[PDB]
Amino acid sequence: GTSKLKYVLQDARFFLIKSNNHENVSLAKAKGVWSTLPVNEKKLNLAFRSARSVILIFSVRESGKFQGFARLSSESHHGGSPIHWVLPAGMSAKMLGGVFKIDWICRRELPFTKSAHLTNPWNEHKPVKIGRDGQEIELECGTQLCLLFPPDESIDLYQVIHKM
Ligand SMILES: C[C@H]1CO[C@H](c2ccccc2Cl)CN1
Repeated sequence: GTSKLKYVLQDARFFLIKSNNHENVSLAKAKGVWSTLPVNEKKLNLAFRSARSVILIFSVRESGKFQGFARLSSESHHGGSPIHWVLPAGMSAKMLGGVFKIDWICRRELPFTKSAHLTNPWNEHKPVKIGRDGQEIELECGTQLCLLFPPDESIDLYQVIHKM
């Protein structure tokens, strides 16, 4: 069913996360973590304190799809187990902010062709697939986008609900 999913998404905030490569999304799906550059780190920490649920919707650049979505379970923190992210050639792990813990809500893909009817008022009413990494997605658009994903029957949202 979709009822527990709708409960988790009620009054949530939503952010578009754009990844350079599938390997980092796979790492995030396996380890339940994400890390971003400091400008987006500050935005996500502010959002985590502001709303009952903060949802990250992931898309790998050039894939034509979203790869799933997850809920922040923590603000960012430093000093944990290091994460072997794939970095751009000139970059170092020291440029990153902290690590956010995340709980996956759906690890299934959604092609952009299925979201063409959804536009984001916070990005000039452009199709929701369009946006820089960290772009906030307005509540109604974000809720409908998450509801378009195929159900992920491997995930039990009972555990997600207890952290709220
Ligand atoms: C999952 C993380 C992995 O590191 C990326 C990065 C690190 C340092 C400089 C530039 C970038 Cl894009 C961002 N996404």
